[PDB]
Amino acid sequence: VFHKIRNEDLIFNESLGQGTFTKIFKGVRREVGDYGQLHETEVLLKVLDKAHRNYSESFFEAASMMSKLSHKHLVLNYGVCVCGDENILVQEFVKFGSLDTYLKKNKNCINILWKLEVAKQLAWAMHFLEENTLIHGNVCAKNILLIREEDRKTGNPPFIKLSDPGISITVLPKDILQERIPWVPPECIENPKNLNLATDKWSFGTTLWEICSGGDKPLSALDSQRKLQFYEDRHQLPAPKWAELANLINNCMDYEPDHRPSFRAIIRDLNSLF
Ligand SMILES: *S(O)(O)Oc1cccc(C(=O)n2nc(Nc3ccc(S(N)(=O)=O)cc3)nc2N)c1
Repeated sequence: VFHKIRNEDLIFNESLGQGTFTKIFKGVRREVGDYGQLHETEVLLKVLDKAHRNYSESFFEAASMMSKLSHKHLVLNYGVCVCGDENILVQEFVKFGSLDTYLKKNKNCINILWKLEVAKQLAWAMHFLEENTLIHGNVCAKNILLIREEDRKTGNPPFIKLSDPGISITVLPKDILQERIPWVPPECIENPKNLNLATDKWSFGTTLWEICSGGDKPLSALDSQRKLQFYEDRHQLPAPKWAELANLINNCMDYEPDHRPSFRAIIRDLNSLF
């Protein structure tokens, strides 16, 4: 199901961070490309923790489901490595990394048309998954990767890709799900079996908030318990200073899952502004 990649062809380099029960490294893979030519291609290496090996089922399924579909806005997986005592995903290395760190580093420089253009690309990706009834389950700005920046010469827009969702929130512990508030929908915080395509409409709304809030994290100042009570009080995220998308955020973040707008209608609202 996954292309098998040789240990000897994978050189692990610098730590780039970590996700849920994973460590992330920038890497180097030696490979025969097209025409027989040998390449040294940089790769991203996602290693499942040596202590949480029980989650390997979901870990690789999440990369597997995305990999079965091919789309310009979904990150490419090259495969796994036959290491034995390790579980390593070999994924495409995106030049500029996660969108949330990028938005911090350019707070006072991303204008509204940049945020709009990134929102349309993400909504296009989500609509694609929706047509295929594939649930992502972890839509956030950390899982958005910037392939290219705005070519202020050609006025060329930024291009983004959506990374894999990682271990499902259906098997992950509550504490993890409660720290993922307000990306994890209230219904999944009440019962993780509520994971549905509507979950991705809620998380897209929270991502749109992050894209409009210069790398700021929603409910960061709130501890797990207070975040849990934010949902019990049916509260809504504060409107971003750049409030050109606050209505779409509130419409996508509807406490009633079946009232959440389709990605087709979201794209139409995104195209109506400007
Ligand atoms: S999550 O899994 O914690 O989010 C996450 C963390 C690290 C890497 C990735 C990821 O999927 N990915 N990142 C890159 N490229 C990249 C480029 C530059 C940096 S930086 N700012 O630290 O210099 C980081 C990462 N490519 C991929 N596939 C997800």
